[PDB]
Amino acid sequence: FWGWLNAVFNKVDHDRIRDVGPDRAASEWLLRCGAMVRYHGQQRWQKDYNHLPTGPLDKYKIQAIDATDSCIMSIGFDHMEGLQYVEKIRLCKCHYIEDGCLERLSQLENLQKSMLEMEIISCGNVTDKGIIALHHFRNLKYLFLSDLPGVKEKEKIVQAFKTSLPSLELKLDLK
Ligand SMILES: [Mg+2]
Repeated sequence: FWGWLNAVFNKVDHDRIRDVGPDRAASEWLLRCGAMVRYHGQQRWQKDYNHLPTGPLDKYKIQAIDATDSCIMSIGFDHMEGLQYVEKIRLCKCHYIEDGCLERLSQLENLQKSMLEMEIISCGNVTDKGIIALHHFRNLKYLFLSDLPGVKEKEKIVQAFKTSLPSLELKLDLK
């Protein structure tokens, strides 16, 4: 219904993966959902889906992800599985991101190593539960929560992190 496309765009094309390998596949899913990515090695952000590197075989790993105004959703997070090197993620004004998404991510082993830096800005459906789940990123050096109206017991988050990730810089920007 006037938006089935969301399912089409979030579909996971395991064939494509196995062909051109996870990072490439995940860059197509992302940019086609109005996200951007940045490969280890470059300063340029990939932002135009049609300009994606389609030659230099299998050298581009994904390192930072910017979902602003994006239409990604958890039925598609299988794209995030075989990603070895992701260090940054920014989620901002993404309507369909919420607690379930944050769980799924925070349970991706490959990401639990690689992640250093996360920001959740202005995503209305996320909550305290979703946030706390983020402790499983054992290497997370910094995490910015801003404009998250679904988050209530802030202070209690600050504690959980204080204990389970003692040296995480934890910028807050909450009501
Ligand atoms: Mg966008």
